[PDB]
Amino acid sequence: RYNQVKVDRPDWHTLLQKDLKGVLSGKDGLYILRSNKVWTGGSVIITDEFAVTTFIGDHTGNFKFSVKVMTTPIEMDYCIKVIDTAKFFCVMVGTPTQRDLVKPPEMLCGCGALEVQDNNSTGLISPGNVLPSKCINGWTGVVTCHCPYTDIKMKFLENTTPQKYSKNCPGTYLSDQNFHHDCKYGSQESCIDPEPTKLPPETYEDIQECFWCSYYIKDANFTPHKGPLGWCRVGENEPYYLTNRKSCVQGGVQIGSGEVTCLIGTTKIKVGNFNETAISFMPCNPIKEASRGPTTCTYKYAKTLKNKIYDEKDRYWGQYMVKGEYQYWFD
Amino acid sequence: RYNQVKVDRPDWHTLLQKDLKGVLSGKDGLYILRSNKVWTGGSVIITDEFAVTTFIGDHTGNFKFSVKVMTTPIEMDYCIKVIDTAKFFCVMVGTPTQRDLVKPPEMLCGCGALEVQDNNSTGLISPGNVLPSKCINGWTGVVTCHCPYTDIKMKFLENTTPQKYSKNCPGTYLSDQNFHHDCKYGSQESCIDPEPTKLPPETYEDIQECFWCSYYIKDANFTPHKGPLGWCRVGENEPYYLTNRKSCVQGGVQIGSGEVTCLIGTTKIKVGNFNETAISFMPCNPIKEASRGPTTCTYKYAKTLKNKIYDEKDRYWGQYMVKGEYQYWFD
Ligand SMILES: *[C@@H]1O[C@H](CO)[C@@H](O[C@@H]2O[C@H](CO)[C@@H](O[C@@H]3O[C@H](CO[C@H]4O[C@H](CO)[C@@H](O)[C@H](O)[C@@H]4O)[C@@H](O)[C@H](O)[C@@H]3O)[C@H](O)[C@H]2NC(C)=O)[C@H](O)[C@H]1NC(C)=O
Ligand SMILES: *[C@@H]1O[C@H](CO)[C@@H](O[C@@H]2O[C@H](CO)[C@@H](O[C@@H]3O[C@H](CO[C@H]4O[C@H](CO)[C@@H](O)[C@H](O)[C@@H]4O)[C@@H](O)[C@H](O)[C@@H]3O)[C@H](O)[C@H]2NC(C)=O)[C@H](O)[C@H]1NC(C)=O
Ligand SMILES: *[C@@H]1O[C@H](CO)[C@@H](O[C@@H]2O[C@H](CO)[C@@H](O)[C@H](O)[C@H]2NC(C)=O)[C@H](O)[C@H]1NC(C)=O
Ligand SMILES: *[C@@H]1O[C@H](CO)[C@@H](O[C@@H]2O[C@H](CO)[C@@H](O)[C@H](O)[C@H]2NC(C)=O)[C@H](O)[C@H]1NC(C)=O
Repeated sequence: RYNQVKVDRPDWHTLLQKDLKGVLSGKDGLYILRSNKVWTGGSVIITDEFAVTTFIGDHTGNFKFSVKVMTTPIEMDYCIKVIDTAKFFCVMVGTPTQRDLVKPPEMLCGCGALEVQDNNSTGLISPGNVLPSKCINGWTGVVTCHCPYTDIKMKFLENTTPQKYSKNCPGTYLSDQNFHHDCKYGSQESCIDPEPTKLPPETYEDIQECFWCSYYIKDANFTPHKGPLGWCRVGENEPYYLTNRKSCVQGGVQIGSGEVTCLIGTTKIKVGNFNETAISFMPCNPIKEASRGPTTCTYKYAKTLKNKIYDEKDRYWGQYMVKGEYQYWFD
Repeated sequence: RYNQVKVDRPDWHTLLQKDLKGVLSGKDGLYILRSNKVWTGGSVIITDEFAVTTFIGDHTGNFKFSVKVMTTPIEMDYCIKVIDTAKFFCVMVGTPTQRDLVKPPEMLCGCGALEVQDNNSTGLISPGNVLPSKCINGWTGVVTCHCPYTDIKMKFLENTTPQKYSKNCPGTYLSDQNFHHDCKYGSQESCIDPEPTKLPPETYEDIQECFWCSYYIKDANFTPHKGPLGWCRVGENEPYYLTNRKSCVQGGVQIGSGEVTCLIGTTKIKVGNFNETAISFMPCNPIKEASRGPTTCTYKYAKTLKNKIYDEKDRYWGQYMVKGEYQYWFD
């Protein structure tokens, strides 16, 4: 139990008049620490690099405590010895040199700062006082504590084999839109080198909904474009996967936040002039407008951007019928 | 007078019973010719290489004649001598060695054929028996007669200096359309190397009527083409001069004998499809057609050839409005 000396608990009275210092009894033995006691009323606070213990003794000579932990110890319990008498009790339990753990427990090191030895140059464990409970999918090496004033080196976590996967800790990352990414040395809590997960080939017919250019495609119909594109969700209530990388600027036209409402399949979209003098084809299908009032000339028309022409040529004239900011198609 | 022996005329009776032969008395003297007489009734025909004389003597011993000329003689008269008596009369006068003459008189050479010596390789005087009265603008050299049986060489025409121009004989040629051409060694009768006469520069505004592609331009308006073109007449009742050489095939379109009537300025023309799949612009202005019956859509239209488009773009659509074999322009 990482203890060596028999534990004797003084009374509340002996605790007060006597001097107390924090100690570290292991297999090697007791290590003295520079402790300063504080007692005015019914409160006794011993402050140490390792921890801060508050002694509240209002009982019939009995004493109780609580501990604020500055640094977790390894393979040695943090006890309190009475100076000049054998009364030695043990307050803090301590923890082993935990090794080979994915999602390690948060181990504090206050006395000084941690030194990391990342094999494979993982650059995963951030430096400083604390070792967070960051999920560690793949990592190898040793993390050690240190303190300049007293050279105490404590091994918190050594990984020999890389345990890549944990049940509650994938090697994947999910964005806020459930966008599936793959982490080379990271998890959901902290992910190194995320690379989107590509959708499996030949399962495009299976996919239901896609997302692209700030617009959520409904039912994956995009008649003016090659199926599929963007981030696509297979089934429902599942994450999205990367399919086809297409720019949101087909020439000098931008999808979203635009002057001109049109259609990419069923989904209603807005389109705006990126380049004023860019001559390219509209990236969406047009909206029809019935102008047959009071047969006569019946045409259908759609609003269009400057120098931008929808793909449909007028049948009657075999030519792109445009005048002003409108395109027409006669019956 | 190219004669040497005193002229004595026999009676009609002496002429008949006696033998007669043709002679050539010059400065050198008399040359005998192989003559054969013919006498049945009142007709005496002496046949010679030089000439054929018919003697008709029904008078009181008087005799008269006429002469068919086979070969003109030079510097010696052709007389008839009576064989065995001194009676020698002279029938044909003869002609000198004419030289330096533009439009020389027609000189016959029957006995043989002419040999030409064209200096400057004119190739103007055609070979053979006759020397026509071809107008000779520029020529130098000698033309001589010859006869194989009897070697008589007679100089008909020697040119020393080239007399290029005669009052009734220009060095120009006029076509049936009064198309002015210029002859290097020819006249209107016979023209060598004709080269059209170009119209003087800067007198294009002055010219009235032009001719091009089987169509006579009236008043030299050709609005779809650069003024002027073809053969143009300055003033009136004057010849035409060569201005601008333009093909009658602007792409795959032919002026004249065509399906489609149109206009090159004021003149009405016909146009036909040279190349079925040639894509070029019409070479004429279109004809308008009022289709405003029972406001409404009013358009004007002109018939056009396959893949041929008139220059006028429709104003309303800024595009070449074509459907079938018709082009339209809306008001
Ligand atoms: C949309 O894209 C356009 C094309 O990229 C942007 O403007 C054009 O940009 C190109 C190159 O980026 C320029 O090309 C240069 O042209 C000059 C000659 O320019 C001048 O002369 C021409 C002919 O008269 C005239 O059209 C121009 O307006 C200039 O007056 C060359 O010397 C260079 O080497 C190079 O080839 C274009 O000139 C430029 N202008 C035009 C009208 O295309 C445009 O700015 C973009 N729009 C936005 C909002 O960014
Ligand atoms: C009017 O002019 C036209 C163009 O001069 C005449 O027909 C065309 O003539 C050109 C050359 O004289 C040919 O060019 C050759 O093309 C072949 C390839 O030909 C084949 O493949 C193409 C593409 O599919 C297809 O369009 C053709 O019809 C052929 O099936 C090359 O291998 C040669 O090296 C050369 O480049 C054209 O192919 C030919 N045809 C067409 C449709 O343009 C036409 O005949 C003229 N009209 C009259 C009445 O004379
Ligand atoms: C990190 O890199 C090493 C290679 O540099 C990977 O494999 C190790 O290779 C060395 C040299 O042969 C062996 O001694 C180690 O035992 C190997 N590690 C094993 C087998 O786990 C190693 O797999 C890499 N780690 C990660 C997480 O990618
Ligand atoms: C024909 O060609 C000659 C040149 O080969 C032209 O000029 C003659 O030149 C020779 C050589 O100097 C002179 O001896 C002649 O007297 C020149 N002829 C003249 C002066 O008439 C000649 O002009 C040409 N003729 C034509 C009709 O073009």
